[PDB]
Amino acid sequence: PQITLWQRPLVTIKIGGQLKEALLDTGADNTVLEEMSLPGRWKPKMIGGIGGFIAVRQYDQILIEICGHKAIGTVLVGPTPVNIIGRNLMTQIGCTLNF
Amino acid sequence: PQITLWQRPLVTIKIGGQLKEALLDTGADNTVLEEMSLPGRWKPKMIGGIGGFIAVRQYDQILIEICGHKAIGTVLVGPTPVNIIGRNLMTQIGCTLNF
Ligand SMILES: Cc1c(O)cccc1C(=O)N[C@@H](CSc1ccccc1)[C@H](O)CN1C[C@H]2CCCC[C@H]2C[C@H]1C(=O)NC(C)(C)C
Repeated sequence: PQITLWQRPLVTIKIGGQLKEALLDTGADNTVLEEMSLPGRWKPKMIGGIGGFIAVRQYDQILIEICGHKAIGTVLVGPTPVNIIGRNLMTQIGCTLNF
Repeated sequence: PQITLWQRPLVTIKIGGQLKEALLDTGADNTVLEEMSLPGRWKPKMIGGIGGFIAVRQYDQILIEICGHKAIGTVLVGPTPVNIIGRNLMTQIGCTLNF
């Protein structure tokens, strides 16, 4: 698909058996989901946004299905107000910016 | 231009006679630049990212050249660690996401 940017680029994701909506976010290095429980061990991480920092849990090698495309990667979980798909996962689904 | 997402999608901008690098940011509704002086009056605005909120100055009808494409729009100025080109200006330069 081509997605124009007149509205937020929200897509449906399936992760750990759950369906969510997530924002395709070229400005995010990382993928950040709201609180959910996930398989494997994790490590603590601080990530900086625009207003300051949040604490997250880093899960590696997590399966995510983004708009019907499977990707495996690092997913951070914590108190973000919107689910964010970052560049780490967009590269895996062949996602480009164009003009 | 096709831009892939293996690295940050940084482009060169010209605004207020100055050259800056800015991130093409599909996850930003608005355009936010580091501290700089700008024409016309402004209004105070609060914007919220990950980590919380920052205070900015909102300037309307500001000319910006993004990767050589002219756009006119709202530019927010304040303590962001990175210049961000948001959707409001991306739409003006014909910028899409694709996969
Ligand atoms: C800049 C901006 C607006 O003008 C309007 C609405 C949101 C935002 C905003 O902060 N957007 C952010 C997503 S986080 C987000 C939060 C709320 C709603 C939607 C997205 C950016 O797209 C990403 N954003 C761009 C940039 C913001 C300035 C500081 C450094 C990066 C931080 C990076 C970021 O947060 N990365 C994470 C891995 C932590 C997710």
